[PDB]
Amino acid sequence: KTVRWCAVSEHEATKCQSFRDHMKSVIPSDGPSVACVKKASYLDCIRAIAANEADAVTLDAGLVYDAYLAPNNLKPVVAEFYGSKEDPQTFYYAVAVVKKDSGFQMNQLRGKKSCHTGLGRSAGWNIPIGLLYCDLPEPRKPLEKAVANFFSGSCAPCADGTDFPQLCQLCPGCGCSTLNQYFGYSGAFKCLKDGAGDVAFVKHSTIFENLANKADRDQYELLCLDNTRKPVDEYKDCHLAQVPSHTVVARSMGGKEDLIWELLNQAQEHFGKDKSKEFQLFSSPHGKDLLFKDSAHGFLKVPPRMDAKMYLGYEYVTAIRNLREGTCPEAPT
Repeated sequence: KTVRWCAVSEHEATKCQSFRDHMKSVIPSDGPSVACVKKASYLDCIRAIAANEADAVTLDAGLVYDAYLAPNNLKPVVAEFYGSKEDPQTFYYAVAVVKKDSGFQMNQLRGKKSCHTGLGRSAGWNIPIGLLYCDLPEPRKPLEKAVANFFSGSCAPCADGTDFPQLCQLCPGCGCSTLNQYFGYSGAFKCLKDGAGDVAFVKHSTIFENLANKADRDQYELLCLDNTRKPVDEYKDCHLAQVPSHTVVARSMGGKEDLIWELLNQAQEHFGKDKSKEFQLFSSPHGKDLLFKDSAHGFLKVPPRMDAKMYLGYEYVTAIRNLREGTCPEAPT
């Protein structure tokens, strides 16, 4: 049976046809094959898949969630792995690095100074805010408003530092570029190192990539979700949420997960990470990151029948929800 791969552009459309043709030249007729389909956008793809016109798209976590909602109802089926092949990571933890003994837990950020990677970025803004959401002072609209009104200043690269200058206190000008030394994953970490902030919202490996010695990383801690703080080495049992990088999705009912996975692993075997020079599953002279990320090392089948909510995780889903639906429920008394 064939697999109809959805592409969200012409550079992606070409790589797909080139990805199709390729399998042909090397795989036997009895084998799984690729059909190419072009839609205007991630979502269209998510819909053309729902409506049985395409079979798979690869999405970032955020779109994994939408792709699942009704009436698109798409499940995550094949994960894209990075790192090695022995200890291959497919997710990345989103954490909240602070300073050893800086006294305060997750339920105490109000008033403190925050260091983010980018307004809009998942681990730096999307997750930490979503979770905290119902603590940002109403009016919670706009969001740039309420967050400027919760931390006694921050650095939110790409924030409306004009209408909310507060947010650029720790990095004036709100430079949405590396020119801003506090910009991004490592900048946001430094914003903490210099003590320019109180909390630095980053991904787990960040501290490891920014301090080469235990003795110094020993000087930092992580804000566990349970009003506790564990050492930097324990992000797995102390992280704000769990996030899978890229994910091929298929329909829940109908799916083709059997065949997709097949066509993928066969393709990584032939066309994978340096298995030839005559085409490249993770690279294209047509542009960077078309179809599958160029950083990817291959693929991992995901847990049989597991839906986006369990795949993404309680925290992420809670965050995205709050950010989207923006409604803190009423309570007990």
